[PDB]
Amino acid sequence: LPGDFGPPRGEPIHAVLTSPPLVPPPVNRTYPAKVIVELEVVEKEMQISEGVSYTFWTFGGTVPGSFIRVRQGDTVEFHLKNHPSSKMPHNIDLHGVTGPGGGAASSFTAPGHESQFTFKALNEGIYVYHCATAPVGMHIANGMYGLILVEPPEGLPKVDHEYYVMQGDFYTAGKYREKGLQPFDMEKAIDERPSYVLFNGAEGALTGDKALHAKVGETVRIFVGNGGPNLVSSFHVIGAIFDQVRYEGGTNVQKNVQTTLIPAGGAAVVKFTARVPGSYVLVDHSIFRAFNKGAMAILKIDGAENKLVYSGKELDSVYLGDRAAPNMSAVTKATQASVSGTLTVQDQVQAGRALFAGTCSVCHQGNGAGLPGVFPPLAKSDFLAADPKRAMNIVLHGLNGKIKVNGQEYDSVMPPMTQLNDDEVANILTYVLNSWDNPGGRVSAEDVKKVRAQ
Amino acid sequence: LPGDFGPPRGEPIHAVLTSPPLVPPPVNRTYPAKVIVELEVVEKEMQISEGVSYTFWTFGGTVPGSFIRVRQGDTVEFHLKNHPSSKMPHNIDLHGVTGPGGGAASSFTAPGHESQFTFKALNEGIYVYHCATAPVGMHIANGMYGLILVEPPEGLPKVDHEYYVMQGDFYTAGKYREKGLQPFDMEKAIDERPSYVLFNGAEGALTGDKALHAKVGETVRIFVGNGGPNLVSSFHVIGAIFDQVRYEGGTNVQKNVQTTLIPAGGAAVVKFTARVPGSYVLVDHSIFRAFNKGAMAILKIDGAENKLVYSGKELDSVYLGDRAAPNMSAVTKATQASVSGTLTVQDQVQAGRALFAGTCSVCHQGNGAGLPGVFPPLAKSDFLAADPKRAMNIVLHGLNGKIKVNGQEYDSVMPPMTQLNDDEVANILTYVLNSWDNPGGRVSAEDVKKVRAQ
Amino acid sequence: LPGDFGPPRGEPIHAVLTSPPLVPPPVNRTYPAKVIVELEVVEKEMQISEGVSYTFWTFGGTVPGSFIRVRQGDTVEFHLKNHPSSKMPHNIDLHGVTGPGGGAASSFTAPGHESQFTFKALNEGIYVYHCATAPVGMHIANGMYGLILVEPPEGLPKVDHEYYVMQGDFYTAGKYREKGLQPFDMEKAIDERPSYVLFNGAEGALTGDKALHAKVGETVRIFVGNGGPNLVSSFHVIGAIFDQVRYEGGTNVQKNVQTTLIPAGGAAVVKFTARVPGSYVLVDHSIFRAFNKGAMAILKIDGAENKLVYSGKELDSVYLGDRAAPNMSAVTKATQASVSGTLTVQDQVQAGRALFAGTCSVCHQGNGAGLPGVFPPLAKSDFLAADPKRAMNIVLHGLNGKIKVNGQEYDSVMPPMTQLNDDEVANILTYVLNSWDNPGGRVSAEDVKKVRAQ
Ligand code: HEC
Ligand code: HEC
Ligand code: HEC
Ligand SMILES: [Cu+2]
Ligand SMILES: [Cu+2]
Ligand SMILES: [Cu+2]
Ligand SMILES: [Cu+2]
Ligand SMILES: [Cu+2]
Ligand SMILES: [Cu+2]
Repeated sequence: LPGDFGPPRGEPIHAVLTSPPLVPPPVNRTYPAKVIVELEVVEKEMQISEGVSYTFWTFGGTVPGSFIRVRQGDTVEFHLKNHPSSKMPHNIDLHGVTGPGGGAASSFTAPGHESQFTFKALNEGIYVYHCATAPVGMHIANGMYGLILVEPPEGLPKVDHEYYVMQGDFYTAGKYREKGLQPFDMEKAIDERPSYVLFNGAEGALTGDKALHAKVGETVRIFVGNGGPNLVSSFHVIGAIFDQVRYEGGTNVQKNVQTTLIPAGGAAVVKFTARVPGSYVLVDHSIFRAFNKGAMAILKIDGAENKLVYSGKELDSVYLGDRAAPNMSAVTKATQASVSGTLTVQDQVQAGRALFAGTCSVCHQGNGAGLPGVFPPLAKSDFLAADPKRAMNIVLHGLNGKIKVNGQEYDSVMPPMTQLNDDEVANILTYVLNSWDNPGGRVSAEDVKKVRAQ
Repeated sequence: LPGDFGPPRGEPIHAVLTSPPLVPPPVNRTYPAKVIVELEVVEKEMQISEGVSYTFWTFGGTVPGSFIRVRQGDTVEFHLKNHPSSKMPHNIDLHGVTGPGGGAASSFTAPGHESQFTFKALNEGIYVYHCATAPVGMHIANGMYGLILVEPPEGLPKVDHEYYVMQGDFYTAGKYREKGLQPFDMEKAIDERPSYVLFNGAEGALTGDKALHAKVGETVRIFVGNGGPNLVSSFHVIGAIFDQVRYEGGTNVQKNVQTTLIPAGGAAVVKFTARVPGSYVLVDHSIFRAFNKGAMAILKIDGAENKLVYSGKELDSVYLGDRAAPNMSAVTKATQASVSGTLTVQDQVQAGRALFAGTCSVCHQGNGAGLPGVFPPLAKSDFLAADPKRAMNIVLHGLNGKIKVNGQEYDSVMPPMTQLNDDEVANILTYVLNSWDNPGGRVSAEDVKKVRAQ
Repeated sequence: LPGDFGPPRGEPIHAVLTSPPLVPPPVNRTYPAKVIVELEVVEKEMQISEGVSYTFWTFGGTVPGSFIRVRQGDTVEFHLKNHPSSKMPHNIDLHGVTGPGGGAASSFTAPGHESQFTFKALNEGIYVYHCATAPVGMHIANGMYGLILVEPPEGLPKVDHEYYVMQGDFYTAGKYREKGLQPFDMEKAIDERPSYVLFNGAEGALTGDKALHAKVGETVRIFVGNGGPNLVSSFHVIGAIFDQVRYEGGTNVQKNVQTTLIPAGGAAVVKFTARVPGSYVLVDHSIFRAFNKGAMAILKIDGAENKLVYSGKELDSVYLGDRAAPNMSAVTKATQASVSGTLTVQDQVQAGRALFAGTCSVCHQGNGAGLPGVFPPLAKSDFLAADPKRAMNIVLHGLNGKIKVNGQEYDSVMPPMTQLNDDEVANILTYVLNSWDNPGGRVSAEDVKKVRAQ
């Protein structure tokens, strides 16, 4: 058999697991060991997007689940616990395990119970693990996946940083960015029609103030999973290249590629060398996932510009949209205040400010000035002030034809923005009305609901 | 040109073709030959799932079609016959053929006719063949695909077993597991929204008593096709690894991977070494295909356990669901009896027993005992007996909130199971009512139809 | 850094860009240069299919955009202009650029404006470029993508021909082949449900009289892009093999494969050696794209047959359908005449002739003779003449059961053809009625609309 390094030696090792996007330290060991892994399933509500809650089923309290790191040749004694608060039974299938179900039939664990099984890690590589409890797709869709690294005996080459990034497709009853506690939607799941496609379990999980970091000159290794359940990632780094891409424990290593296909249930190790500063975007380049469903993550590089290599600027909201900013916490706060019945004008303003970035600013500018004769102003806009209901219709349904704004004719096309939810339209317009010497007041979600229905 | 081994020598060889999942013997030949291939198209109803018929269009009476095995450098005289019973014309495009359409324009064959053409096999590799008759997608969707192996001159390395597995996506007017003769659905096909995703033309074609077999220590080569028409397979082996994966006749060979992407119309040769006993599941790891649409196949390994490698158990219905059992023939029988107007209580009981496995047993247990205070019992259930109509609503629409069953409170969540068809709900509940000291009687498909409509 | 060939030398070079499917000449240079690239965005209506207009957003007036060819180590001074007629702002992200957004944040260009930025081409390879302006998916869906080649310092090996082919998925409000100016459909785009899947921006862009050409014995290199936005191509050549496939600037080169997966946003260089004459079809082998949505392109090889390699015939309409013929200009003309209110019987006849090929001829024959007792005749058909409205119903809804046509019984199945648009049914039936001694007259689109509604 592969991994024939003899019986376990030394002392038993209690594995230290990490939460995304961090990775345990290299094992730094020259002998096979008995490694005890303890992982606890927790079912819990978390925010999948601002003001959007979802009941996740997790390994270790996170999506993806805790990262496990062992050495090829190790004997792993795997303990799965199911927290007493759980409603469902759970189990585990670790890719890389040699044995039926990857552990599944010996890890069935009812709420409040524990199971264990032992396996030898014969297979070096990066591997997905996931729940294997019928209906398996529901469990995976609810977040039950993570990565296990089985190191080669000599260890991986040293790098400056190691990170943990895992894609998933998610299925809510409601549409993208519809607020509230969103149930799992089996119909969308069977159809492979996700409402969100995310890295690390949430919109913005790895953007803004949650970005990954490194410095010019440093090397970064990313362990990249695709939990699925259903999608295949056209995994890509914007503005950079991967030095190496290696799938699972494969012998083949691809070098110097920017775009690489990760199967559902697959995993890869990628390596990046930081060359010039700025934000490097990890995406699924099936582009509507990246830019319409949440599938964007950032590696932000600090250091000196090199004008011989790249003369240009850091990213902003034209490309990154509303994820250029550190966070969109104002949206969470406004949503909470709506639930509580305490939504103020300022709550709406600050939420709308966050959402305006990209969504409106690309054309109207971050200061609402537009560009005279090309994009009309929202700042001190006579046309806006004249008819706030018309403005709700414009956002929902677009606008074309000749108009006059602040004394100048425009004859262009504003696309419809019907995918915005009622609260989003309301908040954005309340922001605009309360900025730039506009007349104030507010637009409510109910106001927008009525226009959308007419 | 490649394959430049000179003119055909020896005697003409009449190729012996095999039906899935078997493969012809290695050619075991050191000279190029003239090989005569005879393949007959047959249109016929077969069961795509238990009690679900479909009009397949086949090469050689099977889906996938008969396997063809030749040597690089051979001259192949290909004869296509179209059975007199056919309604459609058919033809063939063999990947690996050097010439327009892979043979298509010289193989147009009306019902009751024969065509022939000759090609040299310049290209070693495993290759899909398929029908090439407008509308091509309809013909492929109806089952018209198979594999041709063109061996390298020296032959492939010897292995203990060779098998033939081919994925396809299928488009029925009815939903998954809706009984009856199901028409092809062009709308679903254009949308790439299959109702079934299968290996070898049927649910359960390679599970249970139809599993592939080998023994601990043996090597298994699988010729894996993806007929499509539309899907790309995240092809994966649960609980094992592929020693090698080689696509078509490519020079590159990947080694030691578990998950590998097979294009629509693609084919690969994979190699597996049996290490420990049990069931190894071939899936499309776009998971709802594998676990909700039929895309699972089994390689069952017999031999001694090795507790140093894997301490755990063989798979059961928690992972494999209703495909853990040898077969689900009771469902076929009950469906037939419904058609005939002779459906008995026992017919329903036995069908429901088959369907209960996984679908209900994961939580309620195979003996209906549940787990006290966590999953309520179906065995001798006062709550079930009290209101059989309520039980139909529970299966369709789920249940949550505090309930009392057999003297104990439960406060959990049973997900809706609305994807079950009326007959399935009826049969499952009739099974439950006639087991475990429950009160007997029956639930009909019409009963369930009425609840579903209310 | 890679590409460390020193400062730019010689004279600044103004890059000569080419329109698809042509490629600039090899750079044929041994020193790094400063290369000035000028690319202008143009928004314009073009025909996506005959009689189907679409507002494309283009780099250089074409879909895909102009091809850019530079050498690894070059300093590229990139100038993006946005034509004054544009309504939207645009920018660019070039894969292969080392820097945030691949250029995006330094190329924001309002209508009537110009931007520039400079980058060093560190990375050899073939790379997609595309617009990076929110909503990015809308911009890409409207055609804003192309290829840039960064040659290795020594140049690529010489070949006889180089071509430029780029796949895209498109989202119209109307169905496939519905005539008129078709808006972009955001809902279909988010759902990844394209109405068209095309090479080079239009149905038939690379078929018939627009095919790519080479001769027996010649080598052809194709730079193959996948602009997406969303689909992954099962990219395949019918009746041939790729000598080599190399993705982006990857070190790995696959040899001797026929089917290869191109990620959304990916690109590859493929090499083909012409062996025998005829038409070789480039497809996305997710087959309904190729045969139902437009994803077919042709490389036509001229030269001597070699019966030792392939005895058979060139492709015709059985496989290629209505794209076997040089063009379908009659459809464009009939559509225009409908708009103008001048549609004649002959306009309809000639359009219907074009559409009949494949769609009807596969069974009824190009001369309408059918095959006695198997496919009934359309030529001098008593059954057709007897009831033209019945014939509209047959096309839309199919026909089965015993019928008598010209004295002979048929008992077969004609599938429904409901995906045909009203004008298409009308034109096809008007063609049939005005051919083969049929009674003449005409069927209108309004006639068909009424039957479809009943
Ligand atoms: C560029 C693609 C745009 C984006 C994104 C948004 N708007 Fe827009 N808007 C745009 C144009 C070209 C026009 C004029 C259309 C015409 O017929 O010529 C408009 C117009 C408006 C208006 C009315 C005029 C005014 O007061 O300036 C409003 C109120 C407006 N737009 C609001 C708005 C908001 C809130 C947006 C984000 C949700 C938004 N626009 C996006 C172009 C573009
Ligand atoms: C775990 C995910 C479950 C599966 C799968 C099925 N059932 Fe279930 N069921 C489950 C729970 C947690 C509960 C109680 C819900 C609550 O409010 O606390 C139930 C309840 C029932 C009942 C009613 C109570 C009883 O008689 O025990 C019935 C009749 C029932 N379940 C039937 C049933 C059948 C037939 C299933 C397969 C089709 C099935 N259940 C699946 C949990 C789970
Ligand atoms: C093979 C798959 C077919 C294609 C493609 C088309 N038709 Fe057809 N057609 C076919 C059959 C087998 C039959 C007879 C059905 C039966 O019940 O036995 C028919 C019949 C017709 C008819 C009526 C009979 C006649 O006049 O010959 C018409 C008018 C007809 N078909 C027209 C038609 C046209 C216009 C098509 C392209 C749009 C077309 N058919 C395609 C088989 C097939
Ligand atoms: Cu689980
Ligand atoms: Cu798995
Ligand atoms: Cu056929
Ligand atoms: Cu094919
Ligand atoms: Cu643009
Ligand atoms: Cu890109």
